Amino acid sequence: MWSHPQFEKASTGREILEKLERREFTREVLKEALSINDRGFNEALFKLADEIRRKYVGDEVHIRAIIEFSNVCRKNCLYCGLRRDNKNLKRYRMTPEEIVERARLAVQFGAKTIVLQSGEDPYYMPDVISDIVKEIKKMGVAVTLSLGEWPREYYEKWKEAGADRYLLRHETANPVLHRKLRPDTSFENRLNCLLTLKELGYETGAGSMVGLPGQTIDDLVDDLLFLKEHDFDMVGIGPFIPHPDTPLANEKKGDFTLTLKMVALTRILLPDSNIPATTAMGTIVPGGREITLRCGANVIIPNWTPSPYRQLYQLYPGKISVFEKDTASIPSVMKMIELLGRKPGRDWGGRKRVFE
Ligand SMILES: Nc1ncnc2c1ncn2[C@@H]1O[C@H](CSCC[C@H](N)C(=O)O)[C@@H](O)[C@H]1O
Ligand code: SF4
Ligand SMILES: [Cl-]
Ligand SMILES: [Cl-]
Ligand SMILES: [Cl-]
Ligand SMILES: [Cl-]
Ligand SMILES: [Cl-]
Repeated sequence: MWSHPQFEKASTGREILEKLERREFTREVLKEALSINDRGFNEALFKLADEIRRKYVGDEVHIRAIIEFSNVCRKNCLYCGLRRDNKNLKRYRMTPEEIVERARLAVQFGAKTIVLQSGEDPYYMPDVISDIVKEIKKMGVAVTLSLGEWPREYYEKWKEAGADRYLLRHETANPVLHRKLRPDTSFENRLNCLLTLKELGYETGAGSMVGLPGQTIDDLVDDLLFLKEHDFDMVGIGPFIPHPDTPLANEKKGDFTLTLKMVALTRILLPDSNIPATTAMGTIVPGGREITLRCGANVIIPNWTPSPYRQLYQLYPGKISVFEKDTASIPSVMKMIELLGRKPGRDWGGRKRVFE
């Protein structure tokens, strides 16, 4: 028997970067990219993702204005402040007219996509949503829905009503952890919803939380490979942020740098995908969205939920500021985009196929 020394870390890190540049996405390559702690490696990774972003999605940062129109949810996800068992939250629902007129105001402020998001609130489903979608589509914009898991027939009605896109983060690709954290459902059902949405012709978004309790680097690699397998149009990634009124209150928060590396690797894997700089990133680090836009992201989602409801859509602590008026977000993100040397999207910003 003889010795088994490790290789030098800078040279190993350079080899990982070269494998990524050559698009050799083996599990060991992605695991080592996520495991390396050298911040020179990390900076090179971010620069590679930024390069790919520049080449395949360009300089536009697409602005999607989100209206979180109900915080009522029938599910009980262990991470989420809107879980039905959290009785320490005031619940609300917006009327259709409130929603449509708030959307119209976003459109007038220049938003080219309206995102409608809620808890899984049976009040609206399916027909109230359909009517809202039809009204917003008359305004000449894209409509994205983010309403959770519903039957195929609901997704079909919403597509016929004119919805363009659907966001359904897969959360975690580990089926064991998924059921533990989402006790109403399963990864299988989540995936089936995503497959149905794509079959119906939606642009679909998936994505995951980083730093969930029980989640390992190997699980993160599985997330990345899951995203790659499906070639998702959109990928939403953020850190897990513990909420005090949930069973995960005392768990570790997701790490910013690790989540940023997940964004960067997603851009490398999916060069022409639409990848937001999520509000969760801006929650855990001041300026976090701006940083993320330099590390492969190309979308931003200003909060357009109106007072007095916005403060009640408390997925995680720190999500909402009440210091400024509820119309400030769109001009604020436009100023951010200008300062980055970027520009807002010119059109609806649908995912294109320009890589390969
Ligand atoms: N504690 C937390 N930390 C970070 N993100 C969280 C979070 N709780 C919820 N989220 C994120 O918020 C997203 C939107 S929840 C609203 C839409 C729908 N009910 C759905 O579940 O898809 C979730 O996909 C999840 O990734
Ligand atoms: S993550 Fe979505 S489905 Fe789960 S409790 Fe929160 S709002 Fe409901
Ligand atoms: Cl020997
Ligand atoms: Cl969108
Ligand atoms: Cl998102
Ligand atoms: Cl988020
Ligand atoms: Cl915002």
